[PDB]
Amino acid sequence: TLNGGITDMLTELANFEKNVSQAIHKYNAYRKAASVIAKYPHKIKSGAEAKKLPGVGTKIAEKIDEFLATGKLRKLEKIRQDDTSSSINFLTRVSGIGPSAARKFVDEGIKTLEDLRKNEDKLNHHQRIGLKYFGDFEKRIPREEMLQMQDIVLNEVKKVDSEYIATVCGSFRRGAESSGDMDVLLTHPSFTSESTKQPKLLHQVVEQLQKVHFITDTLSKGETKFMGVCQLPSKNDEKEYPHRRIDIRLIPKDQYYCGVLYFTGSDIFNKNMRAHALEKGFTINEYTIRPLGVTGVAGEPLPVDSEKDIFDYIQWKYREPKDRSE
DNA sequence: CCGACAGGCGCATCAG
DNA sequence: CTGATGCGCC
DNA sequence: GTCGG
Ligand SMILES: Cc1cn([C@H]2C[C@H](O)[C@@H](COP(=O)(O)OP(=O)(O)OP(=O)(O)O)O2)c(=O)[nH]c1=O
Ligand SMILES: [Ca+2]
Ligand SMILES: [Ca+2]
Ligand SMILES: [Ca+2]
Ligand SMILES: [Ca+2]
Ligand SMILES: [Ca+2]
Repeated sequence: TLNGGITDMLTELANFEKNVSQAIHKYNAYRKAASVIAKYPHKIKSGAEAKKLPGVGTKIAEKIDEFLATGKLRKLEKIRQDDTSSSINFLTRVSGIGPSAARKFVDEGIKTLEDLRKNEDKLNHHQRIGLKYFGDFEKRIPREEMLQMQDIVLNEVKKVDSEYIATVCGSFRRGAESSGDMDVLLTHPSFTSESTKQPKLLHQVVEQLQKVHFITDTLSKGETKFMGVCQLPSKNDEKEYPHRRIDIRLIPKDQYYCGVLYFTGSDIFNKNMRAHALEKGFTINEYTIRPLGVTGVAGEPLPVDSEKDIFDYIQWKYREPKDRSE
């Protein structure tokens, strides 16, 4: 809210660049400026003042002056009138339609939800499901429901095997009062970086959640990652709960801390933290943190005993999950 | 002034 | 069929 | 679009 007009404008420009221009680095640079501006605890009074922040440059600062003097941005006002742009942006809101497929559909005359519904034969499976649940998936999930979903998944996981650990991550672990979707990190002692002693580890969890009707559809599913759809049970004479997006990630149990750091996010925080690690001569993924030698070649995995360890290597003070938001 | 911009899973498709 | 590439997603 | 070497 504090600089909400500025950060909205930048986010809309970041969406344009991603969805229409297909310029991912301009997308990320707009999101970086938005983010830095959103954490800045003063009402921004001029572009030159925003320019002082990291990630705000000449061009964003010029935009901020226009937005502050007039309350709008001519560049955006054009984009909002351009039918093609608006159509491509709209279509990418369906889960599974990205910038490329949206452009392709729009060239073929497919411009509306109505158009999508009467051409589902042209959609892959993921897209079919994102169309079927189009409105449900743009709804947020109150924490109260996240808590009941957590209770279902943890209990069903335990029925399959008491040694599974399932932790709910993303915005939920960051303490948010609502979440866009559910993210579940899964470990079992039989799957470590050194061996897989049991097959089907994730499949069995998925099967059990389909059996009790919690999971209702599958978008994609391999050996370590499941992306699908789930729904809380509703009681007599009640409206059904919306269908929700669910992601489950099986991580080797000895790499839990790298895994949970990745899966807690936010996405921007991970980009920032991983970019900072490179500046310090490390690389971080969801499995490990490793030094970067002269070559640019990644060395051997550093011992990691906690989340804070990872922060220590790159000389950052610990941030608790709830301070990793925005 | 200009490389580099986080890192990787699953899926669809293309060349051979 | 394998292996490489890019899309869409987290 | 931005920035540090
Ligand atoms: C989208 C995205 C997510 N992630 C990681 C960090 C996120 O917290 C988690 C992704 O799940 P998301 O559910 O996309 O993110 P979220 O839980 O933070 O936000 P929301 O409340 O809207 O659901 O995975 C990345 O590392 N990079 C990315 O680009
Ligand atoms: Ca700056
Ligand atoms: Ca989409
Ligand atoms: Ca989420
Ligand atoms: Ca998710
Ligand atoms: Ca139903």
